[PDB]
Amino acid sequence: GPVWRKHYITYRINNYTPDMNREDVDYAIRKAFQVWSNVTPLKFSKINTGMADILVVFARGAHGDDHAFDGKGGILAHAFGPGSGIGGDAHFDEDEFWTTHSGGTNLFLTAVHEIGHSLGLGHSSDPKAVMFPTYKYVDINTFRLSADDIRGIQSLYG
Ligand SMILES: [Ca+2]
Ligand SMILES: [Ca+2]
Ligand SMILES: [Ca+2]
Ligand SMILES: [Zn+2]
Ligand SMILES: [Zn+2]
Repeated sequence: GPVWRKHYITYRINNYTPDMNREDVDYAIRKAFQVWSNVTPLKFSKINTGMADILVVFARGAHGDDHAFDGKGGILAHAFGPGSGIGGDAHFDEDEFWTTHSGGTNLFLTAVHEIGHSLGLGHSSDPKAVMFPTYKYVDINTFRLSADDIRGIQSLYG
């Protein structure tokens, strides 16, 4: 599968979920990028204008790619592996209730998983990995990538 062949990667938040404070959206996505650059050579920067490598989108139902969201529950978000255009982009189902904590769906945790996909990771069979397909709330202040997450991103980069 695809990997980014460049070290400086950019993202853009396209729009903001009304479920949270704006600064909290900025912080959650910031923090999620840092999870991955802590273990690879990549550097991530937020730009506010023009074409980003990774476009962060809150949308609901059918939203202009071929992967319709399905209302509350089920599919929480999805992301496209490295490549041009929509390659790299990470979309969050606005029909979920995005939060900074354990109520609704923790944006930070979901973003870590989705940027994993933006960077070219698939899913892990290990329930303990963040790349396990099913969403588990863990304390975000003491969150750490599992061994398997680290082996996986490391074999793509670095
Ligand atoms: Ca893109
Ligand atoms: Ca959903
Ligand atoms: Ca929402
Ligand atoms: Zn989408
Ligand atoms: Zn996934």
